[PDB]
Amino acid sequence: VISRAEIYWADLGPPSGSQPAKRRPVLVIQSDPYNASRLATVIAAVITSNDALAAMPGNVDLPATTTRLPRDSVVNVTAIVTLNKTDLTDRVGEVPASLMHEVDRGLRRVLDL
Amino acid sequence: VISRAEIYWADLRRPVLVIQSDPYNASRLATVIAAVITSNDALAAMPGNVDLPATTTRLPRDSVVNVTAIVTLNKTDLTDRVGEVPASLMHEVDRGLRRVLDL
DNA sequence: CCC
Repeated sequence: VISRAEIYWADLGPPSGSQPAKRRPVLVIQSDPYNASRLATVIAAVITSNDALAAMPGNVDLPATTTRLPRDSVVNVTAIVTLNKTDLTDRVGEVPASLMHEVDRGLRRVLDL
Repeated sequence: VISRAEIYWADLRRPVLVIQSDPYNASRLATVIAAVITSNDALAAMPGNVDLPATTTRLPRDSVVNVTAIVTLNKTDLTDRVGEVPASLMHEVDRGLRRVLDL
């Protein structure tokens, strides 16, 4: 069972330029009706320890004490990936509603929505 | 110069629809977010997906914007421009994205 | 330049 705003570890694939890659935490941003459906995949935003040299308006600071990640991290709202559900076995934690609202504002900015 | 609603051929070979907004497209950001286009007619039946009749885009076949297939690509890998998705259909794409992402 |  995968839910929006949950954080998982995921393989993002081999490196290719600045494409998301390697094993990283990811934040599920796909909505729960799709998460509960027969759809094989989930959309997520990539989390990094910081966004040094990739600092975008809309990026969101995630305190370690709020997410259960080992360190303070950042949601990179311009780094979006689609992953297989069956590959999301490694559950880390979650982002609370108040902070997820900031993530949503960032995504709306990035996608002109 | 990459703009929202443009269709490009991309190595994932598939057509992709730029959904990243133009301030980010014009910035030094190295990447662009896109929705994957497919010519599998069955996917027209998935809620949120947007049907693109061949005559509405310059693609060779009837296609579908798959709003659940989102990729982030290097800008420099978007060289092969097809055209644009017209405003009317882009509004449907936006609605689909809002549904899929709870936005 | 899907099946």
